Amino acid sequence: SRAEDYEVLYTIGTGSYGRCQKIRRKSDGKILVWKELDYGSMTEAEKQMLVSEVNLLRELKHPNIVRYYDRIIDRTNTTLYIVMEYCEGGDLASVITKGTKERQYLDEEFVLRVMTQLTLALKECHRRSLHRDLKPANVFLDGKQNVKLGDFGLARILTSFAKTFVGTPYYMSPEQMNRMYNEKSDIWSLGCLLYELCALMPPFTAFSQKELAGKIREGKFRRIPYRYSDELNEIITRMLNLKDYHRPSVEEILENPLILEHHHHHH
Ligand SMILES: Nc1ncnc2c1ncn2[C@@H]1O[C@H](COP(=O)(O)OP(=O)(O)O)[C@@H](O)[C@H]1O
Ligand SMILES: [Mg+2]
Repeated sequence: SRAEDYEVLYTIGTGSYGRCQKIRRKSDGKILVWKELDYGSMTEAEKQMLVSEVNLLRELKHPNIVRYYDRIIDRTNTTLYIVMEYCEGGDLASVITKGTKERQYLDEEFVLRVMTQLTLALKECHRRSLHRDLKPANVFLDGKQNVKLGDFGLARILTSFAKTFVGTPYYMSPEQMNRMYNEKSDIWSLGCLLYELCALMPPFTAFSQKELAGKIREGKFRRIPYRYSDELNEIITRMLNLKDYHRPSVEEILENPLILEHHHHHH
């Protein structure tokens, strides 16, 4: 819990609220990341919210959720560093982009790993209920074929106008579009992600929000590519049902004959 306990190796990327940097823990040489948060402009009330939210982050321990390790205050630069597990495989948005550029669809086995492991991450989120975001850019891969749901973003729970505005809400469920808790809405979002992993495009595309909402409400989309099994297409399609009560529960997903031990985590 001191900055001097770690050495920054390099900046992985700049997020909406600060840099994510690869770091090395001096005690044992463990490779981790930290995320920078500038709290200099925050009120006491906002900082109190931040404290409560960091503590909730610390409570989520699951093989399929990016692990929280530490928090560091650099009072001199009013910077809070949140230390977390490093995921060497990077994010799924990059995986999708790679598939598109290299003109190569992803293995069904990979899609099954994501479905299995993210469903389990969601199961844990539901048990604890908690902001979560299933977009590909927030799902990560380690070096052992494990899939981890990334942190929501402390500042994000708290720039937030910029991308809440500009961005297109590809994964928003029909019911959340009418009015924002519903665990079946997470299943819809999972369906969108899995669909995009298969098709390399989301199930509903549009250039405007109005157009997108129209498509979402109609609930129609192309079949995922034919290289993917009818069984996989079936389950993704069920997750994209207009009726929340027709979408499979976490339990129903995991009972699917597609899902086997090897699709789960192995550390
Ligand atoms: N645990 C992690 N392991 C490896 N890379 C990460 C991790 N978390 C975020 N990244 C990467 O760091 C960069 C910044 O992302 P992030 O810090 O999550 O901010 P934002 O949510 O605003 O995009 C992105 O390239 C992202 O893929
Ligand atoms: Mg993030």
